[PDB]
Amino acid sequence: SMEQVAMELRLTELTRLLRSVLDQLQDKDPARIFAQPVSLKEVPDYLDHIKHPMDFATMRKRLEAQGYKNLHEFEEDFDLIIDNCMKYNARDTVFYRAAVRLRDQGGVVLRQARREVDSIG
Repeated sequence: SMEQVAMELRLTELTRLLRSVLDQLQDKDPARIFAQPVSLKEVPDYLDHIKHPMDFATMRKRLEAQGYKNLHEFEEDFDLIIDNCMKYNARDTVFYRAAVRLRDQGGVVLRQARREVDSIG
């Protein structure tokens, strides 16, 4: 139908906006602490601690499958990256500290993305 196509065009354009959002958020992690999944070879007990692992590569796979239906779903995954790190790692660690900086700096980017999504429908 013509409606299913129009909807698909909306999803494509959302995917295009979320791709730029993801690139901006990831620049706020220059150390690449959050780039890839925590290795279960190197942290074999991780899943005993963290029930819903997340990272930027896993978000990118979902994004390219147009697996994000709205910005809320995308923010949920970003928030998991931060919140998982801040639980697993102690406050006095480079990992925790990197999450805090990503959270603070990403908030700016996400604040305007929410407006661009409401604005452009």
